[PDB]
Amino acid sequence: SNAMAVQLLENWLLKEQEKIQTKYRHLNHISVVEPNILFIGDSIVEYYPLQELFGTSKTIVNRGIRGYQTGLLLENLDAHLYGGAVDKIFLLIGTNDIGKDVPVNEALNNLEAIIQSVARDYPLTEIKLLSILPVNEREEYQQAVYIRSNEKIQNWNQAYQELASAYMQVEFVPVFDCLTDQAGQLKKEYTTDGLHLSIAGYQALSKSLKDYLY
Amino acid sequence: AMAVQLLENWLLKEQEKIQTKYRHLNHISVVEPNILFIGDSIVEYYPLQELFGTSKTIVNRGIRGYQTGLLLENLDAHLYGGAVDKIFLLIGTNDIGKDVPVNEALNNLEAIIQSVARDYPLTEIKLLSILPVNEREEYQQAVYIRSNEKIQNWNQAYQELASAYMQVEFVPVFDCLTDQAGQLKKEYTTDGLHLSIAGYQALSKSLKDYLY
Amino acid sequence: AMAVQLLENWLLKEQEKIQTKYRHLNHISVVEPNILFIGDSIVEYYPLQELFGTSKTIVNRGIRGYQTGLLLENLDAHLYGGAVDKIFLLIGTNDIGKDVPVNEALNNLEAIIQSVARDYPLTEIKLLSILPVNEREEYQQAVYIRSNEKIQNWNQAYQELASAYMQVEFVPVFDCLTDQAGQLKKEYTTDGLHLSIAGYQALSKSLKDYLY
Amino acid sequence: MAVQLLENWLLKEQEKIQTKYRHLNHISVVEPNILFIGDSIVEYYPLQELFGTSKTIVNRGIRGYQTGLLLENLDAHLYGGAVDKIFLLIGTNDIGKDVPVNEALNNLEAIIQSVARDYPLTEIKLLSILPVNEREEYQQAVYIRSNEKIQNWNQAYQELASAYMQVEFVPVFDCLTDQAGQLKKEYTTDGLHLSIAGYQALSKSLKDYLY
Ligand SMILES: [Mg+2]
Ligand SMILES: [Mg+2]
Ligand SMILES: [Mg+2]
Ligand SMILES: [Mg+2]
Ligand SMILES: [Mg+2]
Ligand SMILES: [Mg+2]
Ligand SMILES: [Mg+2]
Repeated sequence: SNAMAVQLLENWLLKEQEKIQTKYRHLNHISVVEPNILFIGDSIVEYYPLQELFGTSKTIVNRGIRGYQTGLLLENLDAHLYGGAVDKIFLLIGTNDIGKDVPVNEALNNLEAIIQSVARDYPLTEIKLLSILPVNEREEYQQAVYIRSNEKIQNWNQAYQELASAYMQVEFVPVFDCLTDQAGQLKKEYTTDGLHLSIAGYQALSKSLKDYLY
Repeated sequence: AMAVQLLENWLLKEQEKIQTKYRHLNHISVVEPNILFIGDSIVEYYPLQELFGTSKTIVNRGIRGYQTGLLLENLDAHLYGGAVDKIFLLIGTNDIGKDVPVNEALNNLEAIIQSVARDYPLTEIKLLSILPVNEREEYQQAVYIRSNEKIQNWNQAYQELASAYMQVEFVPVFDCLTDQAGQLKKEYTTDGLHLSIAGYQALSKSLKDYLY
Repeated sequence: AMAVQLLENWLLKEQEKIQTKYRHLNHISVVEPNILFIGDSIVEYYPLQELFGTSKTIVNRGIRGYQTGLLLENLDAHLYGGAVDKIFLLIGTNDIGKDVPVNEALNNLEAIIQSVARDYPLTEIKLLSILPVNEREEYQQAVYIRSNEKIQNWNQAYQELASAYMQVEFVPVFDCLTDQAGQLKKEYTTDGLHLSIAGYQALSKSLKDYLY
Repeated sequence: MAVQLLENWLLKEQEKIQTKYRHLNHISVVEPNILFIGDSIVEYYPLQELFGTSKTIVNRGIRGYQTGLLLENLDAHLYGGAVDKIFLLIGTNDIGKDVPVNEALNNLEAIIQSVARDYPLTEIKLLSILPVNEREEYQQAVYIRSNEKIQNWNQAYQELASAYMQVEFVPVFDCLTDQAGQLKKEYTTDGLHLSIAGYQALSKSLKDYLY
């Protein structure tokens, strides 16, 4: 690598995120569907084949953005919310806070502020706060997994669970264990690069989430 | 006796026609019901779109004159959709009006609940309290043998049934609709039994939070 | 004669009740109609939501047994909204059924069109052809004195009236509902006059280019 | 060479999407009524939020795609037992890479023939390639594409469509141009890709072909 190229790639990620935020802000106004469920979060959400794995009878709208962290979501929360009859918001975020060494208390405070902001504007809407998903710690996946570890992820998940217990409208959704193998790693078949999910991974995640859609 | 029997025949014919309509519509409908409203004439004549709006797709499967037995026997006509979040059920005032024994009506309702629990396992049933009537003499032609004392007793039984089933929530709306004398408000009714638009506005306001 | 008068009285009472319902709903509806459907029982009973969907807000202002004169007299009950794009009007089969003189019905329709042109100047009116009936003897109870010959003559008059008014388009749907004998298809009808769900599917398909 | 490795980036991202689609084709829980196939403009198209879900429309677009890549990997883009229509938007990257028009048309003809045998009751809607905006400010995305080229390719697409009863040419180019014949500024992000206003205008133009 090359530090000039480092900056410009960081710049590439920022401009892609800004482009997607702009896209969502305009769709929020002109969309022809009413979201029953909004899926909000990071790359795992953006790339989730929601239609093809959950079907179309329940309208689930994607408001995920690659590389997102809790602070970015809080700052731009308006891009991720619309509709007159939102039953539930599914929130999957934090793996990138871990990958950037964001203090857990800062991430939590960010999540708490998101919950409170949603309560004001969407008072009858439930939030399903997903466990951060496991990673695969095999050497071959070190490039995507980076400083994430399943011990850190499990510690954050304990904190998310405690945060959920403080709000009647928030339910913690334990999906971590559904995606692990017997060594407590994200299953090889469920991953492309140790962090992101394969289609088998998304299928397994969807099976674990289905009941929470109702 | 003879003309009254022919009127009962009329009603049955109309109900059968509506059941056919519904079976056919369920098959080719261009919408996915988020919520199904099922019940008797108070449901059939409910102006759902104009009082709740269309953010949620709320589909009407009500039938005038319906009773719990008729609904059970024809339950297939009243259910469709791939992701029904909620079924709102308002029925029983015609069971009372026809002197159907409460235990029969409650067994019919339990069977409905168990059927939906099996076939629509993640769907919630919102079991409404039967609505109050107005017992004043001027409304006797519609109200007939119904009384608010009977209705409240049946509502207690509905509440108890709902308590036995995870997917069922009893929705107490009776009290929203009464005047200080415990009668369906005169302004809320057309004939002492059916609702005026003001009655439907009051009912809608009471149901709004149960939609989520 | 006593009972025939009572049946007339029954219908009159129900129509008045629906007019009151609509006047009240017009006042407090939570939706802005993009399209109003106005007319007789074929409109009242039209499953608009489940056949057209809800991408546009389509509001039902039909009344069973309606005739052009009753609609004109009560036109206020059928119209509301701050930006109505289209009004679909299906009416006249009960004028024919009651032997209303054609010139009277056409004068009534012209008055309705002129009223809407004044009060809803940016709204398009879609004036549907009266639908065919089935003339087979099994359907004589509903069909009565209606005939496809009379209906087609009235439709020619409707087309002429529409041609005179800028914001009125005649919508020829009659031929979309007939079999090879020129009758309303048996599968399209419940009683020879009213539509089955298949008949409403065919009518909805033929209206789609005028709606969207 | 950084450009060699950017070419390599794109190829690897395309292969990853092909893998994803091939697996989805097997385990999808929906029966697509309409498949949208093509390049970046398709991948990034907000189909659900702009067309709604009265019909099940499935996205099988891939960024940077060209007619040859599509033909070689056509299996990744097709599935379902009841597909009413396929919408195909592709060619702007063939123009951008200076692929001979004859080569691109033979690839498209090969694609149409393959779909014909496997999906005989399915209509193919072959879209006109969309206009670009030729202003200098957009040159990083637009590159060697010109509206003159695009219109010439669209004439050829129209002729190819005329040779198959199952294929209808869908002329949307003119719906997206300004008075100078450029892609309208408010319809574009970078002179080539569409803004949401652009996708809404495209959707409005396509509605009569979808429903
Ligand atoms: Mg909680
Ligand atoms: Mg649960
Ligand atoms: Mg319960
Ligand atoms: Mg009072
Ligand atoms: Mg709920
Ligand atoms: Mg006159
Ligand atoms: Mg052709």
